[PDB]
Amino acid sequence: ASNFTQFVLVDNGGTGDVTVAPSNFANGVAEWISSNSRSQAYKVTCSVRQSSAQNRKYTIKVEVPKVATQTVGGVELPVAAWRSYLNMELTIPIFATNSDCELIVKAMQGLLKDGNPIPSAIAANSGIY
Amino acid sequence: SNFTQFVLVDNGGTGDVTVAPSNFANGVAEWISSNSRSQAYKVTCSVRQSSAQNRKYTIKVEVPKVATQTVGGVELPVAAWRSYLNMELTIPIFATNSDCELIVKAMQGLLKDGNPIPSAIAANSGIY
Amino acid sequence: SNFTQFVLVDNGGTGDVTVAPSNFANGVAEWISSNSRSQAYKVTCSVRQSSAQNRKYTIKVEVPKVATQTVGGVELPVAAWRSYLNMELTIPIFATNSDCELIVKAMQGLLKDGNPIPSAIAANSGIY
Amino acid sequence: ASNFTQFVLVDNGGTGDVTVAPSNFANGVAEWISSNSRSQAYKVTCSVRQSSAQNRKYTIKVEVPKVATQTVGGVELPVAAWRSYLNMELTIPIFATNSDCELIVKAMQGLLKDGNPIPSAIAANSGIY
Amino acid sequence: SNFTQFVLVDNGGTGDVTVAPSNFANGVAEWISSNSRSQAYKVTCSVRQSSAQNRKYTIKVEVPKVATQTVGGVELPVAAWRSYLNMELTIPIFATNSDCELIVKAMQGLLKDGNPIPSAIAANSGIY
Amino acid sequence: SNFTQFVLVDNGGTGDVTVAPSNFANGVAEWISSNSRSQAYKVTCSVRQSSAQNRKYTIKVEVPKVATQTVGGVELPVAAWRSYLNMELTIPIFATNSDCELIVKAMQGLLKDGNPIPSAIAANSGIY
Repeated sequence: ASNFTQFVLVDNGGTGDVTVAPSNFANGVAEWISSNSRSQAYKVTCSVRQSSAQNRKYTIKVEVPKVATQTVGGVELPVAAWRSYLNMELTIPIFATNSDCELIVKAMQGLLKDGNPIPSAIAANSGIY
Repeated sequence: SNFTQFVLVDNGGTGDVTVAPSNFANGVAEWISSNSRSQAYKVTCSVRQSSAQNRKYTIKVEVPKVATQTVGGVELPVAAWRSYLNMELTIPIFATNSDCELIVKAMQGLLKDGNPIPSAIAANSGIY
Repeated sequence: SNFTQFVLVDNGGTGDVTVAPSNFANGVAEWISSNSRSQAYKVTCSVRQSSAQNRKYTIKVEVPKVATQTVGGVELPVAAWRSYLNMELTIPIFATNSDCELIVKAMQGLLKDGNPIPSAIAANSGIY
Repeated sequence: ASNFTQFVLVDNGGTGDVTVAPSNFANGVAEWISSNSRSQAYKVTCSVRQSSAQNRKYTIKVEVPKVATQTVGGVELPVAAWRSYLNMELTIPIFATNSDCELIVKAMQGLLKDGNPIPSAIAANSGIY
Repeated sequence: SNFTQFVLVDNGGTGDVTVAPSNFANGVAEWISSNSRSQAYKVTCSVRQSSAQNRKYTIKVEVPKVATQTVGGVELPVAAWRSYLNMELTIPIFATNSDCELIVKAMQGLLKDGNPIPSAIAANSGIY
Repeated sequence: SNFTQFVLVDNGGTGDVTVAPSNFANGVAEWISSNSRSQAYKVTCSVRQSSAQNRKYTIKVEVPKVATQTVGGVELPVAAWRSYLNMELTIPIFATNSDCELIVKAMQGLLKDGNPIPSAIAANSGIY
């Protein structure tokens, strides 16, 4: 019943889906990577800690690479042209029940739902106006 | 124009939480729900050129604690009743529109129901 | 594999308290119940080689105060609502499996119903 | 109606049971020992004190010896090859009623019940995974 | 999850040596066989980013010689001696899954029965 | 004689990588695959008396990535990068042939298909 399982990070409709699988749990940080070389792989990391006496903090990081082939010293190597970084920090009081956490999760899901302002602004290289 | 209201929490039509625009000072968009500022859902979004090669999106979400809450009452301490989400998205300036759509899809798939991270968050648990 | 859920408090089938796995960071197993983290039963267990000749088990149990409690509410101060058990078991490296079973039986018989220590704890009393 | 009585520490099913009996109450520490020499005897100690203004702390210690015969200077002596130590510290708020203490006791009993993860891990010289 | 129990020495069903996870402190996974710790097989594995382009694996295995020590009439389960294996594998970050599979295949074929190195080790001899 | 040709990478008849003896200078045996030396697999083995009671084996394997370099219009067969394996096995002089066979069996079972370490190496990942 472990939750350290693989999941589809980018859903392209069956074909072309990006899937990340568990790869590391050292130092209390769970890590997911895609089935590529580590210089061209998507990376997802999650960790939870007791920040204050009455607060718990989640730290989630996502790395989205742009794959490319670079010629270094006459030899072609698989590299990433650039990487997009997502940094998420969620602080939840210790008094929050399971229903409150479900509310937080639903709010996070609805924040980035297709058609909403913020995802549309991100996908259009524009701000909110 | 995209500064409109949207359903932040979807409950199947009944009980939906809708956040409407409430502030645009300094170019930062803000959405709040029909509640007091101590018990409301707040979403803020802004984008800026962080470095010479990167653009950074700053998204902040505030979620109230609903269980055993008093609507319109004074609930103290504040830190014991509010959940804070601070999301930062760094995109290099070379990314096209399709790359941004791919990043958006990755973010959506990260928090899709049934995936490890949302299940861990929703169960007051970590990764095991 | 032994990282599974188990009945922490047995009430004869009805009202049983079950703790399920919730964290495995740094190799430390953690169990919590279906409650908020301020009102839940928490069990953590870890084993390490403390010295050159001994292995040490560290077991920590947290029990909430149930009498006159508000389910899902903010109860302060924290120290007035939680009971903390910190158990440390030191086993020399020369102990076989049978020796470990004997130690487990000794620990079980120490807290068996009717024995002095559990009766003293359950009656808010000492040894008289 | 005193609770300073003897009890079976290790229940081997009638035959071979290890029984500890009261032996000392000096300096506020109740002590149980088995009917052996003090170099080969099981020892159980319990004490309660008012740690803070609103907290009470129980201190329970159990010693499990491994009996052996050692030849020192040509003479055989009853000693213990090694000793296993259990240290328990239980902090209970002063606002906890008898029902809350019964809940704590039941949780402690169910933590070490046969078949549960922690006792199985201890009895198998392994951790939790 | 790969932090599970596995057979270290395969003796054909009966007499197999099995190691179970025991500790994951400081990012170093550890496997220990059952029974007395003094006469137990130990396997440790850890992976780190050595350089900007390389990832290094560190694997250690200890094989004990089971014996009984008698000093002054006291019998203790100990190990007469231990054999220590230290493996260090460096893999560049440009290696794909196929490259890692090929490296694993090479490592397996290095110690396959009938090959020079395992035959030399099993015969208490070198290369001749 | 064990200083013979053997298959390093078994690809099922076709595509097998074979290494042949090339040098035995200073007590270090060396195996090199055919064709260009720049894109050749290298295996070296040497055994020495490290201490008064221990014998140490030193085994090194290099796996190249075959590539073609073009500088100024001149094409040369080179290796884009190489993976280096360093193994050091210490065996006490008290070990018999059975003990050495058991050590070899342990080494083979460490890298057997399906086991944690080879699966991690072949998947470009660590222990999770």
